[PDB]
Amino acid sequence: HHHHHHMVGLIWAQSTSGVIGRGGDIPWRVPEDLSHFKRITMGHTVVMGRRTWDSLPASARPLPGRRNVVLSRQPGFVAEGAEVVGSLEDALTGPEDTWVIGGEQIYTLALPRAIRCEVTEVDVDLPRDDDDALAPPLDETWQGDVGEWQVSRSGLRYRFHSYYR
Ligand SMILES: NC(=O)c1ccc[n+]([C@@H]2O[C@H](COP(=O)([O-])OP(=O)(O)OC[C@H]3O[C@@H](n4cnc5c(N)ncnc54)[C@H](OP(=O)(O)O)[C@@H]3O)[C@@H](O)[C@H]2O)c1
Ligand SMILES: CCc1nc(N)nc(N)c1OCCCOc1ccccc1CCC(=O)O
Repeated sequence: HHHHHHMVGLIWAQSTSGVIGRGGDIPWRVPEDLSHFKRITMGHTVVMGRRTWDSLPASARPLPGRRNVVLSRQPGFVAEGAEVVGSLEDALTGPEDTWVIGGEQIYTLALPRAIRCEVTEVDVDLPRDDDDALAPPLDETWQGDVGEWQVSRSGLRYRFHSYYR
């Protein structure tokens, strides 16, 4: 069951070790995760920190088919094709389904408001570094399921987790 009144969800991909980002990029190749990310977010509102906006390739700025919302404390930051807001509150003003798409700073900020998480886990040798962007923890309030391990065209093992509360 999926709730549809001010539903806030978080969607991320992470290594088993908990890394979501390094040096400004997502440090692995899983094309099936791009497919999975689009499948969930397409047509919905997407919320993202300024760093994540910067990390997008110009060919996906803004993310097509989604209402793009960008969080920045910088007064007057321009995000062409996206709405820029200065608080988590202004970001989540819409009642339509809204997916927080990263990065770590925004996951940590939106997590008390979220009632769904869609997590890709990637089995990649990626020992965590203090400068990485890291995955948010999931406490015991979450119910959910975990898919089977699959193998990517890139050779990496991955699997999908889906949680809710
Ligand atoms: N694996 C995944 O699923 C995934 C998904 C998305 C991103 N990533 C990776 O994660 C990294 C980015 O994550 P990050 O945590 O470093 O950055 P981030 O969360 O994407 O963005 C950080 C920025 O958000 C703004 N911000 C934060 N809190 C705010 C608040 N309360 N009010 C207003 N604005 C606020 C600030 O922008 P200003 O400095 O402009 O003020 C801050 O610098 C990148 O390497 C990216 O590739 C991975
Ligand atoms: C696809 C990576 C990704 N995967 C999951 N499961 N959750 C995210 N929040 C996420 O990050 C979304 C922001 C970065 O997205 C991209 C990064 C590099 C190339 C293309 C895209 C997205 C393009 C699109 O979705 O249309």
